[PDB]
Amino acid sequence: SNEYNPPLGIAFRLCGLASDRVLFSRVSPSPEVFHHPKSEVYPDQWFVAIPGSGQNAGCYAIKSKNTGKVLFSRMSPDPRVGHIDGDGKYPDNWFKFEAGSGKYAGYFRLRAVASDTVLVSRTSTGTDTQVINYPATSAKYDDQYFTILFD
Ligand SMILES: OC[C@H]1O[C@@H](O[C@H]2[C@H](O)[C@@H](O)[C@@H](O)O[C@@H]2CO)[C@H](O)[C@@H](O)[C@H]1O
Ligand SMILES: OC[C@H]1O[C@@H](O[C@H]2[C@H](O)[C@@H](O)[C@@H](O)O[C@@H]2CO)[C@H](O)[C@@H](O)[C@H]1O
Ligand SMILES: OC[C@H]1O[C@@H](O[C@H]2[C@H](O)[C@@H](O)[C@@H](O)O[C@@H]2CO)[C@H](O)[C@@H](O)[C@H]1O
Repeated sequence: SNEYNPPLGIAFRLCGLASDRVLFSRVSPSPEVFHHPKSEVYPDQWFVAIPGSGQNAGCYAIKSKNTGKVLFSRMSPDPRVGHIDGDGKYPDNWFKFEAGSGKYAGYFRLRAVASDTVLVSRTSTGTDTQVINYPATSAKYDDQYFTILFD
């Protein structure tokens, strides 16, 4: 239940509900993977969805149009959230977009099934831990919800 399907063949930004910031992937400067206020649109904020197959049917890899890298989410090693080359070669590259309901209609969590984690974008901690992950089979918070933007 609760599968969300992003559009294919069009780039999008991923904006956090709690943070009003969009994810990004760049090779420089550091940090390479972080988030940015949504009012400022930059080339590192654009991603496409790569459909999965087999046990990953209904999941997607999140591929940067800016670096070519896909996002990952894992419990260890550090860093727990980042990016890596390819088109989803590793299990922790495969996300179920887990559809929200109620106040979260329109939004989804980004659940890395293989690591049992969800992505987080928040402003309630210092910058070193504003973009991170959290166990997926645990409490839900607004900072785990994202939506797709085309501007
Ligand atoms: O889309 C991300 C933009 O980030 C801007 O740099 C940020 C940086 O990420 C942050 O760590 C801090 O230093 O503030 C910077 C300025 O807002 C880049 O300037 C911009 O080009 C984008 O990469
Ligand atoms: O999908 C990500 C994979 O990352 C691999 O670790 C990388 C690490 O992220 C990077 O910083 C550098 O140290 O190279 C490592 C090896 O490619 C993990 O080994 C793999 O299991 C995935 O998590
Ligand atoms: O949705 C993420 C939640 O994170 C919780 O904070 C964690 C934090 O991420 C971790 O680094 C460590 O400090 O443990 C904290 C408590 O589990 C927040 O409590 C919650 O509000 C969300 O932000």
